[PDB]
Amino acid sequence: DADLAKKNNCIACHQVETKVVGPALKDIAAKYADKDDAATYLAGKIKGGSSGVWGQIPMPPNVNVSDADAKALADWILTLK
Ligand code: HEC
Repeated sequence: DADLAKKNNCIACHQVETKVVGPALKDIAAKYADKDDAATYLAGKIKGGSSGVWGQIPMPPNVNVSDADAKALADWILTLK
């Protein structure tokens, strides 16, 4: 899989097992979006950006993509296992 997050930017710094700027996807998803529907929870951090939640560089305010194309991603993020 992997295509929308790459077509936009999510993957630009979020791989599946490895990471470049921030944390990888297999983790960001298994880190907080691995319990309940955190997808709706952490949805506040994705756009809220991060500063000292991980340790990497501070990510800018990027939610997912645009209107719906953005949500279509949050789905593939909860199914990266
Ligand atoms: C490089 C320019 C990035 C792109 C493109 C995207 N993200 Fe990112 N993200 C990046 C970094 C360096 C970090 C770590 C910040 C830190 O605290 O050290 C992150 C982190 C996240 C997180 C974690 C939020 C948290 O739990 O505090 C999420 C949920 C996240 N990023 C989501 C996300 C999405 C959905 C992106 C595509 C729209 C995306 N990121 C792109 C760097 C980069």
